[PDB]
Amino acid sequence: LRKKKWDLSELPKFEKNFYVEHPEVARLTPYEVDELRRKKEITVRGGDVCPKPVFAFHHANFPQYVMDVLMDQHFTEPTPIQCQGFPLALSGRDMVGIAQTGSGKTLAYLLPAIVHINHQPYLERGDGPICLVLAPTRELAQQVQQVADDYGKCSRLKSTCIYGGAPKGPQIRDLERGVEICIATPGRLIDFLESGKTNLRRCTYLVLDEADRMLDMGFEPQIRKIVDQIRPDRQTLMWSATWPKEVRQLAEDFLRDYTQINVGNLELSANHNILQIVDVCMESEKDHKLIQLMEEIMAEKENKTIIFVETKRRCDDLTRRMRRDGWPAMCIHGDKSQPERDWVLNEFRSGKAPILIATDVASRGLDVEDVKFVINYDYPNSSEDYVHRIGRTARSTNKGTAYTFFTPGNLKQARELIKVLEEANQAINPKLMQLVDH
RNA sequence: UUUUUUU
Ligand SMILES: Nc1ncnc2c1ncn2[C@@H]1O[C@H](COP(=O)(O)OP(=O)(O)O)[C@@H](O)[C@H]1O
Ligand code: BEF
Ligand SMILES: [Mg+2]
Ligand SMILES: [Mg+2]
Ligand SMILES: [Mg+2]
Ligand SMILES: [Mg+2]
Ligand SMILES: [Mg+2]
Ligand SMILES: [Mg+2]
Repeated sequence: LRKKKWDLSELPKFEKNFYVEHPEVARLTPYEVDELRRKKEITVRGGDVCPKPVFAFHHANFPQYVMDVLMDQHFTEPTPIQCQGFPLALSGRDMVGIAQTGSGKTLAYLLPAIVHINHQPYLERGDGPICLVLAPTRELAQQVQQVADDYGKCSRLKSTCIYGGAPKGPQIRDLERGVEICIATPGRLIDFLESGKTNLRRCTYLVLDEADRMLDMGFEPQIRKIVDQIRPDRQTLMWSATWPKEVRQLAEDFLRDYTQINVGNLELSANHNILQIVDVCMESEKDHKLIQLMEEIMAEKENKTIIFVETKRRCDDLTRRMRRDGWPAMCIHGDKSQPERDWVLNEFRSGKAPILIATDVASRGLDVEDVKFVINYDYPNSSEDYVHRIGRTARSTNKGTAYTFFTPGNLKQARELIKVLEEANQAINPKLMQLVDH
């Protein structure tokens, strides 16, 4: 029932180009700019329009309450993706930002969202959000909403999370009383738009987080329905650690004259702070191998572990076998009630439960303090998924370890895996090589 | 049963 709106732009009006270089940035010579990017491994796709990178938080002219939250976090320097992404976002250009897992992409798009909103007329009664952020999972949308909440406690900005499995009442109430920032999964937002609980008439700033996942074949049509409701002169910002060829052309259906920035290797790459370990075994030894791994992991104080499996059924079965065998393990997947999913992820965040067993519902975006191990019990569907899964550890500056159970049935992915491992200068299991050569 | 994504 949702039809592509054709906006008549001749009526409304809104503010776009408000970024002004800080004096420490204005005085940067081209040499100094190239050295900044080179040192931070920032690449601006050749021929694109792009401001200079900043190298300090005060360069972005965030409001003071934002800075106070940054100082409460004791964040001392913006990450590479923030150094180049803050100014580009704040300048108003459509963009694609590609940077390794745990590199701070969330703030890279949330804080310019706040400045953006601050240069707009205030919301009136009945107005929809100015900034819309779209994410592939309910937990990820809730996490991003809590970030936006920490940086808006001392301002007039309100945000809300719009996602399924949760009661509609409080979400509808948030929407009708008015929020500047809306974080959403696609289904529940489509539902609310069709029934008129919210609308996208004031939406001028649109973020696709985990953008390559949102453009895959199951999400693309939902993304298209939502984005057909947004004025075509909106600013569009796509973010991910992975940007495979197959999505690139498609992304341009939702972008105008955009700029792409990459941090790190232009090819597919994991975060280099993860120790990557690959075990070649048969399917049938996976159970035994896991137990031995866990017995090692659980002999140390810092033991927080995510275990990834391919299906909801194996998620349940492995979890039950671990807990009957007796381990302190809990699971999260798409057939759990949303109350159970929230309870399990909160227990895992807070250190009450050291072992999470998950499907790919937990593979993207989740930022959980002190995850020290990631275990691919089942190899994932793609190299990209591999990179995101193991990026659940070694966030920000921390280190972490990834163990992968690789079987002859995974053989057609071995090559691509080897390429990720070599790109991260890892010691390659000779058994993996020898499996490929035969 | 890939996995997610409004009852
Ligand atoms: N400038 C910074 N300095 C230190 N830590 C930061 C900075 N920006 C963000 N972080 C922290 O890094 C962690 C991962 O950031 P996040 O946006 O989730 O990464 P990504 O989206 O790039 O995977 C978060 O806990 C976040 O608070
Ligand atoms: F890329 Be981060 F892990 F969302
Ligand atoms: Mg400081
Ligand atoms: Mg954050
Ligand atoms: Mg401002
Ligand atoms: Mg086998
Ligand atoms: Mg993220
Ligand atoms: Mg759905």
